[PDB]
Amino acid sequence: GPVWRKHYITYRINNYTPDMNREDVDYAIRKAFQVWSNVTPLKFSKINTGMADILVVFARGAHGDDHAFDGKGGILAHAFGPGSGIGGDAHFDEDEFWTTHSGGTNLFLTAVHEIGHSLGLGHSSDPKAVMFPTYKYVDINTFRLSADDIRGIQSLYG
Ligand SMILES: O=C(CN(CCO)S(=O)(=O)c1ccc(-c2ccccc2)cc1)NO
Ligand SMILES: [Ca+2]
Ligand SMILES: [Ca+2]
Ligand SMILES: [Ca+2]
Ligand SMILES: [Zn+2]
Ligand SMILES: [Zn+2]
Repeated sequence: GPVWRKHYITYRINNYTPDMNREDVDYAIRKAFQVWSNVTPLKFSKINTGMADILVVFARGAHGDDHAFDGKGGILAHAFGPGSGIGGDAHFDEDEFWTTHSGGTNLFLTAVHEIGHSLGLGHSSDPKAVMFPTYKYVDINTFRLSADDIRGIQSLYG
């Protein structure tokens, strides 16, 4: 399916979850993009105004696309594959409790998975892969993509 056909990609944080400090939201999303630019030719930059390639949004329940959220638990987030408009956007369910650590749902780890979809990756059947479609906390300070994530992204870029 689709990929970004350019190397400089922008993101914008539309709004901030009250679950976290603002600077911690910024850092979690920045670190999550860095996971992917570590293993591709892509470069990611945060913009504070205008149209981004990837718009990062916190929202709950029905929020203007055809992918309504479901309250606490269940669906944690979703993202759209590369393309114009909503393409690339990553939406995080505000009914979850986002954190920097092992409590609640860790924003960084979730954003790594969603940004994988924003770049064109699907799900992996390997439980070790960040693209495996079940959230599990792992220590974020030593986090690494699996071999499967690496082969997957490198099949699309680089
Ligand atoms: O894949 C999904 C939707 N979800 C899976 C079932 O449809 S989910 O439950 O919201 C979800 C979202 C993220 C993760 C995830 C988060 C961090 C690391 C690994 C997986 C797993 C499930 N969105 O990307
Ligand atoms: Ca939910
Ligand atoms: Ca977009
Ligand atoms: Ca919340
Ligand atoms: Zn959505
Ligand atoms: Zn997913």
